[PDB]
Amino acid sequence: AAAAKPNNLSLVVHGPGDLRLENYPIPEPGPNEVLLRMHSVGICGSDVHYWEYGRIGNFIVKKPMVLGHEASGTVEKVGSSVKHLKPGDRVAIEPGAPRENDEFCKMGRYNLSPSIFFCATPPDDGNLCRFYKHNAAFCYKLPDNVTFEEGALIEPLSVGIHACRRGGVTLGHKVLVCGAGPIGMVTLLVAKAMGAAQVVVTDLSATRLSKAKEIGADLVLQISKESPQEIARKVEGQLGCKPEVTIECTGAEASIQAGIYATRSGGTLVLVGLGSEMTTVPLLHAAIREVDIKGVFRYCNTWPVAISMLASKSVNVKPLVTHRFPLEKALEAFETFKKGLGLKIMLKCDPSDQNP
Amino acid sequence: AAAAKPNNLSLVVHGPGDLRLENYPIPEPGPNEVLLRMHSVGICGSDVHYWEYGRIGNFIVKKPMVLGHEASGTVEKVGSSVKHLKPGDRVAIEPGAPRENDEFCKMGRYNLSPSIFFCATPPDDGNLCRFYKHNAAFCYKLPDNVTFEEGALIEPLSVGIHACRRGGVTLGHKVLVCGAGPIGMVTLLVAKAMGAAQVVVTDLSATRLSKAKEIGADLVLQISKESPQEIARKVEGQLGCKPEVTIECTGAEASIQAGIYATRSGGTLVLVGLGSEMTTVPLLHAAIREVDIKGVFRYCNTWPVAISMLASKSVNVKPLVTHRFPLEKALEAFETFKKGLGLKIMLKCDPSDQNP
Amino acid sequence: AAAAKPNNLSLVVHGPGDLRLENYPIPEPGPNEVLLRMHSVGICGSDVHYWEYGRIGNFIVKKPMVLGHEASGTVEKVGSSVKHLKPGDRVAIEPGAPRENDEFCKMGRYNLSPSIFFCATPPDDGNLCRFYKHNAAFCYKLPDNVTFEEGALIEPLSVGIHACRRGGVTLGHKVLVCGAGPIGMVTLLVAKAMGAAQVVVTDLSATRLSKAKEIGADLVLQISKESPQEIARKVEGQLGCKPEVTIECTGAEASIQAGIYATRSGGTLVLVGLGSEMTTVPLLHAAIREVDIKGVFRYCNTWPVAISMLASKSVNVKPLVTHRFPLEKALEAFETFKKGLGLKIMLKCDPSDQNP
Amino acid sequence: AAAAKPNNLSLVVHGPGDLRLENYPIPEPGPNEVLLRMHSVGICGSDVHYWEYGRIGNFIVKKPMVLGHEASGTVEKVGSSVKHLKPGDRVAIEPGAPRENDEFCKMGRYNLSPSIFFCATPPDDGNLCRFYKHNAAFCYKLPDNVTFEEGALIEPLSVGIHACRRGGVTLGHKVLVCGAGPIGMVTLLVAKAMGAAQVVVTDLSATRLSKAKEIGADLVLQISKESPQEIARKVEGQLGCKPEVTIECTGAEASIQAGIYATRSGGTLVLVGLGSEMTTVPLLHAAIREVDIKGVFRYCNTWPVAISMLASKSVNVKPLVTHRFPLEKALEAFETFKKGLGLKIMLKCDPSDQNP
Ligand SMILES: [Zn+2]
Ligand SMILES: [Zn+2]
Ligand SMILES: [Zn+2]
Ligand SMILES: [Zn+2]
Repeated sequence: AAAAKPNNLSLVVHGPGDLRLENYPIPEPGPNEVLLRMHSVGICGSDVHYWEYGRIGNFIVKKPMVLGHEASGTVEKVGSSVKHLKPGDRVAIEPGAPRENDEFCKMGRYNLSPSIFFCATPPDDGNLCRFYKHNAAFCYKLPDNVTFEEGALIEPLSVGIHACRRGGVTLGHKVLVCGAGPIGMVTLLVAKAMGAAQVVVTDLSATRLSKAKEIGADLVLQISKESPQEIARKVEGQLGCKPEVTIECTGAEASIQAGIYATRSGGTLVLVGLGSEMTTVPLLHAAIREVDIKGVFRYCNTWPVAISMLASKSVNVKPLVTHRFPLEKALEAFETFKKGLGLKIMLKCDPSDQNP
Repeated sequence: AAAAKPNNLSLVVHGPGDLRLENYPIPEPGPNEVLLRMHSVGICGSDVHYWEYGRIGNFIVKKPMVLGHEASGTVEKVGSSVKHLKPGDRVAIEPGAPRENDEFCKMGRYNLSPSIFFCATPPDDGNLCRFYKHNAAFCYKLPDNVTFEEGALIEPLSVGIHACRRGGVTLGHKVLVCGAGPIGMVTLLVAKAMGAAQVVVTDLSATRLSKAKEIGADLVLQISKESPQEIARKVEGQLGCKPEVTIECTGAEASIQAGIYATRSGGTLVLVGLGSEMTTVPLLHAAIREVDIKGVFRYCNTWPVAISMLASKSVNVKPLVTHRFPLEKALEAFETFKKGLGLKIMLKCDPSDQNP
Repeated sequence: AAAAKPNNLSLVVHGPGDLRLENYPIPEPGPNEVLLRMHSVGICGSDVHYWEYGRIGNFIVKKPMVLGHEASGTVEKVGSSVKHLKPGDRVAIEPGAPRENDEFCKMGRYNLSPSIFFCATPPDDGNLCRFYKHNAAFCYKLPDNVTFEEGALIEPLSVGIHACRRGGVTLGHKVLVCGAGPIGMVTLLVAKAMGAAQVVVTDLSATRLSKAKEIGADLVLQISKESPQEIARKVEGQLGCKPEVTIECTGAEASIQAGIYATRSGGTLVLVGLGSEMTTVPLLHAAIREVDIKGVFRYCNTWPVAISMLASKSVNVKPLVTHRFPLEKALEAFETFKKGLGLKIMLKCDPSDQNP
Repeated sequence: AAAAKPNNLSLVVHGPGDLRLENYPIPEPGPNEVLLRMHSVGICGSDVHYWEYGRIGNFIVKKPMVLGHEASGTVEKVGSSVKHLKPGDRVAIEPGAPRENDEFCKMGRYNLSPSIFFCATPPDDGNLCRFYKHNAAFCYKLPDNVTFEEGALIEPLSVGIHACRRGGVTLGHKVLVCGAGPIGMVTLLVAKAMGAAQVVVTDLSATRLSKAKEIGADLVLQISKESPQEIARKVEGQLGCKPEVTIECTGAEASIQAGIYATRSGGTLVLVGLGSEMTTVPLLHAAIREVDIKGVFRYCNTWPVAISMLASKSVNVKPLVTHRFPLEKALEAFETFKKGLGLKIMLKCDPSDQNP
């Protein structure tokens, strides 16, 4: 008989609480695509949320969907039109690839393209599996001194890069980060790398703040039941001034309100967290002091920069990885994520190499 | 006996509903100030509001305050250090003058300076009187082909200039302006002067919209009881697309919500109207499509630009003046403003010249 | 016998002074391309230059090349993947279409993409012919109230739009335009549309300046043998101040030098003309007054905006068309261009419709 | 007899090669000025050049001028209107203080103000003396953990901050710095602090490059007689790509040419060095790839940011000081500067404290 064919075991969400490991066909790359032997894939709240509620806002799972969107792997095969990538190349994968060159792509903000393909956001299948095909322009070669897990960490790191950019974070800035979860952490890492003089991070958990301290947070503030004004007051009390930029990573109404009150006049409040459809905020306060309120939707043009920072050892994201499981233990990985302990959980999809 | 001294009759608000015409001492200009013989002064909701409620937000009249802040006049005397102005110069007066060169002034956003002096905003006396002294750097010479009233209109025009600038209005844009009151009208004139392809104005009053058409509105939409989503749909229906910029001039929650829904992704929603301390809005919607929410606080660096536009006949604000009264008929002018009929009302403070 | 097949008569440059009208095969559109029945094509110095010297700098004609790059036409057929365009649509054609989604395209500056395809720039064939295929994303639908010739004029107009953008031209600006040739003219049109208060245009020809006056130039200055300093002096003498932006459209060294001397501190000097490989300029002068020197290479993201301006009658480019010949009289059209009289010469490729 | 009066020994340049130490009257601070007891003052090519040639470009010493402009000191007395400073405050002095609030100051670019006062640039006296008065808004309080010498180093550091800002240096960038002199070194430190992934420094001296390595240069390239094109090739060869930003610090024509050839398309070439009045450069090359050429004139809005960076230990400029002499040994200090050996030389003006 013929030799055994390769498999494409995949982690699939069928509905709320219905997670399964099942085999999928092996993708065939189009002329401008590459087939990747998946290596490392980190998971975040969006994967867990789809698993728990089968949806996130209007993005709802209407049919079985493969999870995973923060990954790296090895090029297995390339399409006829691919020139910059060859079999064997280690690459980082940017999950958002435009389907059409609309005005948003031409102006340089492809992340806003309405018909964009995005891994693990229904109805687009993610990459928590063995073999995955992706647009070649959105697969970036990893330098030899950058690990697969670092390559996978580029996705969450890019959320922080995009956020700091939109906020205008720069040399000597005093930056406030609301939330010490993984989003706030990468945001902290980026702010410092961009030259922020002081970064103050707030959170409900003293443990998370302790970890924030470990990776660079200049100041931490544990929040309990203080009002938004009191929070802003305490923040300013610690800095000796008002932060020029605030990056809200919790999505909670009270925190958003605190950011408006805390941010220096002419500064920027970036909203990265996702909360309710409606939020009650002191717009009048913001307008009078020209505190801009800018939202963030994923990212654009961050991979090459993230790779340069990692290759030059300008940032250290490794401490963010707290657990790693082989793809086959995906369910245990998700149950672990739910326990709220840790920061970034990594899934190892390549049986031939389970290392970082 | 000696010759009669000049007088300095002033319109003063002593408290809610307490408006009086009384004589004030004649100001003496310091080294970097000039004394102006007031000529034309337009009034707006702010003056009228301080009269009715004795306050606007946290800005409250604690002692009698002279009203007026949109003016022009003639230089009567100059301080020992003034060199760009001499007696007889016709000038436009920018009401906001910084008291100290703090970081806001140095960075170029002096309007945000915390200790800024501003005419007719408690506790700073306005210029609805005969003689007024002001910082010479904030008094701009008017070209011969620009009238005193045009000079006075620079103040309200600058609100529109600052708003369109913050919104990023530029060549070819489709702009939505919520509110056809005087603020919306100047915003309309400025947007067109900046190259906007089409400006659509909304309002509750059919009469105000008709006037909007008269000065350049490409499209108008009268609003009754439609929902924010409906408003957004109607606007897009008329433009054939979503406007890149929305300038909200009413301050109403419903209108602000319509702006978020209507604005094109990656676009900007400018908040010029002043409403409630709190506003319930769909921030999530705005964040997902990166629709920025920028507030505005008066203006900075608009006088020279305004003068060049008027001097070159690039914009015409004359149609905005619907009534003019001599200073002595100030009460009648304020009663007229309440009638809600009309656009801009001008007060003439110089008895020797009541002309435009 | 079968019915007669359509022809694809094309204007081809074989070498210096070797211009021919010959039949080409009829292009077949790929999945993301459209086939256009060419209608109107304007010609400029680059077409004439390739004809005269068979090259422009390093861009050299190594094999017969079809000329033409400023055009519009009617969609004849669409590729399998085209959704936004159907047979019969009248469209404007943007000649520069990227071959790969490199970092320049992702950042929003696709014009800088190294491997970009560009009509009539060797070795890419242009569109002065009957049928031409082009990337569908770069073919824009023309509104009914916009003529084919206006659609073709979008290309040269876009040179002006891009130039004013890079220069930062905005409301109330005083702008200097060196050169009253067709480039300077569209630049003049754009500057005014963006809100420039005064535009001063210089040139060696009094006739060209007279035409500039006809289309909006606020001030004109005929240049003879004056030195760069004297030019700057005269320019400032006319404006009463220094222009915040200078757009050099001749490429001549002396003019570039005058622009540096004339431009206001902190302003911008945009280089649109093409001269020698080397230029001697007073960089020290520019640096001390922070006068930025920015080059321009064609354009990016201008078509939709140009179309909006034309459809709303915000700009009038029609006066630029001074002559029109059918494709078959292409040689006469080129000999006419060489006579230096006129501004824009239009070629009509569709025998069924030779109107504007 | 009465008590001995304090002295105000000053280092004065009377003409080419004529340097003297002589006593000056003690300044009396005006209402918005402060009198400083000078502590640390670093010197640079400008002071040394005024000494050797009695001029720099059009800036010429027409009467004896006190040298020095990179300093810090202690507040000895404050004007009747000063409120943010009191006797005893340790402060950093920003040498450039505007004499009038013109359009340049209002727009936020006060360094361009035509009538600005600037220490040690004829005809304005510098601060290499015992007592010096300055505008209070331009004297910044130093935190306790920042030394006087660090305060004095803010001046040269700000040249680098302004240069990197104008160049747009940001996260992940590959930056080329031409020249390893003190300007190139601070530029290097700032570029890294701003998040540049790799900074490559070029220079004629192998010794200066070794020092560059010591403070953070990722790569160094010694230049001998290669051509500009060759230099550009070598730089790219080492980076593996073209740098997005080039900061030219020598002022040499050949070097400026290399910068144009080396800089990535759409990138920026910042000219910090001062060379000849005229420079022959390949503008065409720069325009075709939209490589912007921006000059710089000192700085604006950098002191507060510099202080925050030093106070947070985000940058370390201490390694720049290679020698320190008391004011009285100024001649020896200037002779040492000519030796070309060393980086930054500090003069100690306060006899009661000669420490860093
Ligand atoms: Zn994620
Ligand atoms: Zn008003
Ligand atoms: Zn052309
Ligand atoms: Zn210096």
